[PDB]
Amino acid sequence: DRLLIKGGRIINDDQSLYADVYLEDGLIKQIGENLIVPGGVKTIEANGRMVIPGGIDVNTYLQKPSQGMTAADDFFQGTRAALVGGTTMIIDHVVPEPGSSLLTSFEKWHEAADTKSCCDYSLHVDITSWYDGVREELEVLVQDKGVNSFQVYMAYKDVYQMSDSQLYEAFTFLKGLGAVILVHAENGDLIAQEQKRILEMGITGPEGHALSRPEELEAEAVFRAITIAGRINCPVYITKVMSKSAADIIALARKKGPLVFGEPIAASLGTDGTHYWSKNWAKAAAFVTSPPLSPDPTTPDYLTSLLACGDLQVTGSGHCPYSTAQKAVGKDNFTLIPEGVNGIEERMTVVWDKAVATGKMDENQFVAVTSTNAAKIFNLYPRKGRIAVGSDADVVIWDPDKLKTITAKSHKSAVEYNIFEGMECHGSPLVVISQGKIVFEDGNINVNKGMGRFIPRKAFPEHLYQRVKIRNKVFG
Amino acid sequence: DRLLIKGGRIINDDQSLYADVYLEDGLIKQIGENLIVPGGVKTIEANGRMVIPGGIDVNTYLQKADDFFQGTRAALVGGTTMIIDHVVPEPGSSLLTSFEKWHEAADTKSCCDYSLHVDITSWYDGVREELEVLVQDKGVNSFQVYMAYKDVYQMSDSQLYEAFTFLKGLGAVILVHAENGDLIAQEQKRILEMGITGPEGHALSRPEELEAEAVFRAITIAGRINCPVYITKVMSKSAADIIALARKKGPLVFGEPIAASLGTDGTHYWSKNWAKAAAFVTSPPLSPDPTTPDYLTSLLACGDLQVTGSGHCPYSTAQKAVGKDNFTLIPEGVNGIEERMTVVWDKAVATGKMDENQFVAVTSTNAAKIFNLYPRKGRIAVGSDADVVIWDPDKLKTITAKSHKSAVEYNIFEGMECHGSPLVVISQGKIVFEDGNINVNKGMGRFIPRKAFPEHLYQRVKIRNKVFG
Amino acid sequence: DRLLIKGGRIINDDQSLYADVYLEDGLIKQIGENLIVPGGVKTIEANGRMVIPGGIDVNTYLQKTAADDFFQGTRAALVGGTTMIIDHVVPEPGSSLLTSFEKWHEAADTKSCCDYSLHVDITSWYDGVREELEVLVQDKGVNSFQVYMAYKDVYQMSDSQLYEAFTFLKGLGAVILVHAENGDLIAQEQKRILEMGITGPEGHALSRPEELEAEAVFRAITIAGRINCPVYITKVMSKSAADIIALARKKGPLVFGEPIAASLGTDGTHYWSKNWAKAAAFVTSPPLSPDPTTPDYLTSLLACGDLQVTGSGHCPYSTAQKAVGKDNFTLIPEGVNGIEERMTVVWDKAVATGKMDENQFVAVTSTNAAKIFNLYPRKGRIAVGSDADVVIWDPDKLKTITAKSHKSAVEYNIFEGMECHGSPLVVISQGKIVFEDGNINVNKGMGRFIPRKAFPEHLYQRVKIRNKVFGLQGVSR
Amino acid sequence: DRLLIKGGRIINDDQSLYADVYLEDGLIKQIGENLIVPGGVKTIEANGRMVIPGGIDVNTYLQKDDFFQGTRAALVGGTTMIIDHVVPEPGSSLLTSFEKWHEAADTKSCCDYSLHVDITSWYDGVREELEVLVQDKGVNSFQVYMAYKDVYQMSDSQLYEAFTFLKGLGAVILVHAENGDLIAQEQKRILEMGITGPEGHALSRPEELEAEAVFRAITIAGRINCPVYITKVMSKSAADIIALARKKGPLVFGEPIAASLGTDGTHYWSKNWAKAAAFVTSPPLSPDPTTPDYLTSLLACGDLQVTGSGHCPYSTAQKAVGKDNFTLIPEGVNGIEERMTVVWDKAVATGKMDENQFVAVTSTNAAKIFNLYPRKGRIAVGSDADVVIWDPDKLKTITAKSHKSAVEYNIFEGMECHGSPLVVISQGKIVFEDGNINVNKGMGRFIPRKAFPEHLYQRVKIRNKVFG
Repeated sequence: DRLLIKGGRIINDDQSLYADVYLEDGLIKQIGENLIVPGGVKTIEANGRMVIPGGIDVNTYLQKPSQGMTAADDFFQGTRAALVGGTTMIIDHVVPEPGSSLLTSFEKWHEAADTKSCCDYSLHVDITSWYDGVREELEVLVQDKGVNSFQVYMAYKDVYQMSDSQLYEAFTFLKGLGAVILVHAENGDLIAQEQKRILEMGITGPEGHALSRPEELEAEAVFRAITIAGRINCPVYITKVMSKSAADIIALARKKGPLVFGEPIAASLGTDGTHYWSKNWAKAAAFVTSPPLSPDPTTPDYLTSLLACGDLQVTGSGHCPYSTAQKAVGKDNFTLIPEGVNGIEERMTVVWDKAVATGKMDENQFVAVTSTNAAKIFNLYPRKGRIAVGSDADVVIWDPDKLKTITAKSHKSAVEYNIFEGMECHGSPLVVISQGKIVFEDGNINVNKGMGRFIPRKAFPEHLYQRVKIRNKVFG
Repeated sequence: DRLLIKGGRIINDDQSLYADVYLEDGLIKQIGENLIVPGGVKTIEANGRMVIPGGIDVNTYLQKADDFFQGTRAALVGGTTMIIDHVVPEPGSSLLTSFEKWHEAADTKSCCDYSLHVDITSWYDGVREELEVLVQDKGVNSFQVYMAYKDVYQMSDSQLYEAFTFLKGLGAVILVHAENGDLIAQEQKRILEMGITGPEGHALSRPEELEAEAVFRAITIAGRINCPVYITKVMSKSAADIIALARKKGPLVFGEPIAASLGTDGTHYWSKNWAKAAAFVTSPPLSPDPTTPDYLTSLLACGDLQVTGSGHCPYSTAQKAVGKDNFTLIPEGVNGIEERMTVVWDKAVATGKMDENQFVAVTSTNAAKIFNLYPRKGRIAVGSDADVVIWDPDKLKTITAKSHKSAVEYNIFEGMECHGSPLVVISQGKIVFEDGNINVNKGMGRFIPRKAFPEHLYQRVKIRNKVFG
Repeated sequence: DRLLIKGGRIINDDQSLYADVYLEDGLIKQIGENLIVPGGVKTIEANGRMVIPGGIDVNTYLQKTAADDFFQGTRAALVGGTTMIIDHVVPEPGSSLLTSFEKWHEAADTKSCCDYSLHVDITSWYDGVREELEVLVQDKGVNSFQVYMAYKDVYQMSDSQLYEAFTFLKGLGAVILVHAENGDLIAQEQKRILEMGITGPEGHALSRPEELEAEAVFRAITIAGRINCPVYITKVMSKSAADIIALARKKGPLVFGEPIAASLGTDGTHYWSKNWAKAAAFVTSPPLSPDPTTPDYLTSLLACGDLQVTGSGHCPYSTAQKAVGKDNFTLIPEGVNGIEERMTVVWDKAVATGKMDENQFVAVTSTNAAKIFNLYPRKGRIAVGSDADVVIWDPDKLKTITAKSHKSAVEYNIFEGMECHGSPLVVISQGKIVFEDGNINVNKGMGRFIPRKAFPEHLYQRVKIRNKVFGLQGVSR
Repeated sequence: DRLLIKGGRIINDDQSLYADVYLEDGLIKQIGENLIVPGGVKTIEANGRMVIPGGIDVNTYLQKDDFFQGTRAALVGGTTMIIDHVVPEPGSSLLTSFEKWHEAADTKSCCDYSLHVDITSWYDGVREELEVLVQDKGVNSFQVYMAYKDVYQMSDSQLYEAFTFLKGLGAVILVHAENGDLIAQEQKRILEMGITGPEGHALSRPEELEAEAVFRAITIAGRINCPVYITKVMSKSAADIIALARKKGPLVFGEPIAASLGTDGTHYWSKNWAKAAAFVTSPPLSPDPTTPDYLTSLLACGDLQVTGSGHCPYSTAQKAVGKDNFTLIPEGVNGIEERMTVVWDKAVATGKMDENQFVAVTSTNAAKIFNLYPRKGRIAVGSDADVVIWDPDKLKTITAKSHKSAVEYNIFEGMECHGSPLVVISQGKIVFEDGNINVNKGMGRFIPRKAFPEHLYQRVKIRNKVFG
């Protein structure tokens, strides 16, 4: 079908233009002032509002397993939520059983997504163990399946955690495949010791989750991951930046040389972790994810500052909330609570409120950190995250003045609590368009189950590897 | 006129693609892999070489031995297809008269497109009205103020606050020459009384501390008023760090290292050869710390410094010999208009610090976004001006005073072996450099007018005005 | 007289030991466990409590008709654990320093309860100021002078005047003190804030942002590093200005910072109070930071050593004296309280939290100050031959600061309601018990002026070497 | 026996005072101007020269040249006490390696000494031996390792276990901070580039791997709330890590050694293999020649606190074992004799710090940290008679021909130092008097140290109450 957006302000990461936009066959066909349109073309009046590239959520965990349970938002309900929020593409993390085949787990995830997802999607593969025969499955995943990003774990002792030797092995190998190396960075050995100590103190409430994983343990694992990456000369991507001190580590490392990228998630940019000390156990357990929200209320603004000057580059969600019934498995033991929070619907609205409405960054920067930087990093740039002739027709009409108060009483998630409850945000989407067709307009949702396509990603993204290739020949 | 570039790797600041570039009528007309062009169309084979937008030198002092023709000629040889030259009036005289004088001399001599900075050497009565004329009528959106040169060009803190507020009202880019003029004065007296008269005394009267100080004062003023500030000629680690730290906090500060400070250091002031030492004399001075050119490049790579310039101001040995007995009398300027893109490439891309995309960003694209010239300049895209360089990353160039396109006897990058230089240069749809042959037209360059309120700078300012109040 | 403290834990900046202290004729005579002494001596049982040197407040403005005179202040200082203060002499711009110093000296010698020394504030760099500075140093015994970068066309010196003053004071071997705020920029913000329609005390904080302090501080350091002299930054009030100092200390320049009890204990959210009289009580220069995270941050820097001394900047004014600027914030008199609360606030923020130990507490309340200003080991040390200015400190004695209980006539206390975990029990000054079990036994005019010698070693030993080191020269060519 | 120093300017960490010092029975008995003394006393005129406390070298590896020639060299150098590292096999007992170290030193040492015990493996049964060492044997300092994979290296969990136990014992926890797991991989990477020379040592242990391990060591200690001590700070990048932590809270102490303060690692690239091998120590000397300057500044402002030497003497023949593989070259440099002289030259003569700070970083701070103050590191009545008369003008140029070591190469070769010891008194005996050496083998005493040094543990005690 065919569609035309008249009289808008097109925002890209590089510039802004007043021009009309014409979409046909799931692509942007023309951009200009006086356009030539063929057959049955529907017209949408933009009225001077911003025309931006639909968001790319780099970090989603829609079918994440934790404590024997699956996240409450599946691929259908998850991506339904994303679209309402202005997110037109996600990259979901595939989470294999430690020891199980990556291929088998990839097909399971692909099957579930292709039948339920409302929007285009890519997949990360989380390498949960460095087992014998893992290297051949990785090669197939890069060259045949179309996956260019793999996540390794420094936390979760004796479950997901890799040693310093194993990390070195895996960074080198993935570097050879030209993959983006994602890292969940928290010291798992110290966490294990601290959880043990806190429980034995009598502290069973969700606060103990935040006390057993203070920001220092994140700062350390982040620095350790950057050190390894700089030895090997490969790009390293830090997922779920939750702390001012981990962000400072990333910042300092970018001055020194190492190719490091940082990804705060909506949670860390929106709220803080003081809610762990809530008298309401249910509410407090809804905030539980790893790494935890910082109990320092000054973190959200500090992270947004770093996102503004370029030290943090992409935003995500880390969306994997559980239902109150699900979480209450850990009523007498915080380590038994399912880790995950919401963010997928709120991500662009939240980034906007903290970064643009406050004046820290402009609308051009907002586009980079919600979609464009993500596409450059993961090798999707011309296709996704740009309003250009030839690119996919994933567009959002954004109203910088439209008010929205985030509540669990109106959110498109299955869970009872929302970590941004009562946050009054100054800037919301009006119209969201996915794959050429309108999915959200005037508060009405028209999404199709299974309509999203899997987007394959080529190895060796130039944004990351162009500097790697040069540093290889300088080294020797 | 009609031109086609086959088999080149097109390099913008955002992505790189293998495609042909098709030029006609002063603009890029088409980009694609299999371009169907008329028979007989003049074709250039790039053969895997890089196709980058021609550089934009943001800091040039050509007008104040080498004329404006020779300057843009050397620019073009080095890959710079646009300059922004600084208008320098005597303090008290009309800005309009000095602008018109510059504009005339350039329009008849410039080989490449150009814009103009106007330096506000004095905040005299009646300067506000002239500034409105320069912005709305004359197409100038950038102005430099000085904090150095006591009793000559220097503006007090009260004056600077007034100037920044008024210039914020116009939507102008405020450039700053940041050194403490009052303290430099005291340091000049002390060094002269010590018997030091040679050019080494110019570096000791202007230590990096005094630079870092004025830079910080400049940012402080800008942060209070809520206006962007642009720091010209970043020469020192300490000043650079001030800028890198202020970016993180809030204020809208931009740094411009010049080729000189990226390529060489200031140990050459201590040479036994007076004529060699004197050639390095500029303000602010090259840091005597040899670790400076790497550090600066590192900040360019991460994003703390944004644009590169040259600070080009050619003086002959005879013209420099004026200060043979007093370093404060030595004319201030170095070379670099030609070497700029070659030096930046060698220090930042050849070493591995950054890639070819960020190279384009620091040599053209960022300057365009800042001074309101994008996407007209600094991008290879349909509709943009045909200012295109066929860059060869492996082509050897040795910088010398024998082969360079200037009448000055000494080069500050003398002996520097670079790996990556221009092969073919295209300005306004026409080939001006090819196979070592220069083919430039005297007076061919057009003046480019720049609107006020560059979106890159002022969109944040606009939002901040609503928030802070 | 003659006094013996037994069973106490003597705490100096360098170590802590269990011993008894024996005082005689205002000096410490013996320290040991089995002291052989006369058997008719007055004796105080400490019971394992801390015996620390009496504090030194390096920043007071008591002589500015006031609600509290020099006597009420020094009485309050003693009760709070402070046994010596260094007051600023504030002359008229253009007038004589010698004349104003004698006026301050006269009033102080007849009112002071405790020992005292005097800072001389150079309000103007007038023709013939150099001759009087030599006199104050060589004849009167003043080694510290404050210059102002703030207050345009009143106290402010230009960059050129500062360089001139710094070089001349270096030659004298004086401690250069600096009130660092950009005067010119404050003026511009003052005009703008008032035109906005803001007349309240909140406008004081808005016209003097923390970035304007930071700037002047960096400038002051930049000048001091070039001349090679020690610079002392009074009233460090902001995170940004404390960082400038921390950084400069690593680069070379001999810079010292002085946070006051105010900036370590409370913030400036109270400027935005509905109650005008309360908000006006907080008004001082530089202002308290609206950033509530500031007092902790500064205490951290005190504890790692980037800040060295604590003062109070005490300048007492009644609610009726403040009300001069009820319709204009710039006319409000600048001054807060803290001469009585200083050591209690510093302890509660620094030692009760675990940031520093009792030993560093001694360093930051007396010893460092003494070293800097050339009063060591006369003051700031419990050692044989040192002055008998002793305090018996109980690390667990609760004290709630209120306007009802404070030793002052002022209606408002900036530390109002703050609960503290460490107080003074016994305070001894010149060998006489001046505070015991709540009882205040002071003597008006008892306090001696202390002359301070030029060229204190703690600052100028490094200067004397760097002068000889000053390498790199013009080439012969 | 009995001794009197007149006309001298006593320099302590806190003040300087012109006064005379009287020594008797190995202690300092009187300090004053006109002292009443017995008749049979030797009088030394100081002539306005500096009278400072003898140095404390906190980092020596003499038994890993013997104990006698080292403490001789130390004495000559100004250092009147060293703290030597007891290094066991990961197949030997701490109790036995201790007594083997103790018996060797007590019969050879010229100056007073204390012992560190290096915990090379966290084995089952170690906790009992440690309780013996603290309570019965007089050791309050222990060093754990994060480098040397599968030999000395402890896992993070073992560090956690170890830091906790040691904190309960009231000890000083020393860390050798380099990442062993990454070093091993970088060794291979450099060997397969065909670099076998000593320069391969510097390249296989870049500073990033030290800074990482330091930061991880600090991070652990902050969770446990114990004081942590970083030995052999060799890099700006590690030194910054330490600097930044100090202002954030954690109780961290850093010990640059004379080598990293006085020279750099450009000498690994020397054409003469024997010389470059002589510079091989771990962590390596930084190839960055800005390092020694940077490190001395950090010593000046207070971010580094004590100076050691890491003195580990190997002859050229013993170094030759790794002529074809840098990984087999024994790690050790010299510095026990030079430590004070070098520190004076780089810190005091440059004007970064004054003589008072000089005493701090050469003795006093050490004494505070390891619980030897005010017995050591202070000229005061009752304190030990370990005095040095220091001449700030006396030239000492450093050469392998002149030094008191059987090694062929000196890492401070040809450094011209202004400022050196004139007289050196140890235990109230003159052992060095302007070139004239008179030491006695075995005269040095073992000095036991108590647990819970207040300099470190006063703040821990408080932080134990506040956190929970």
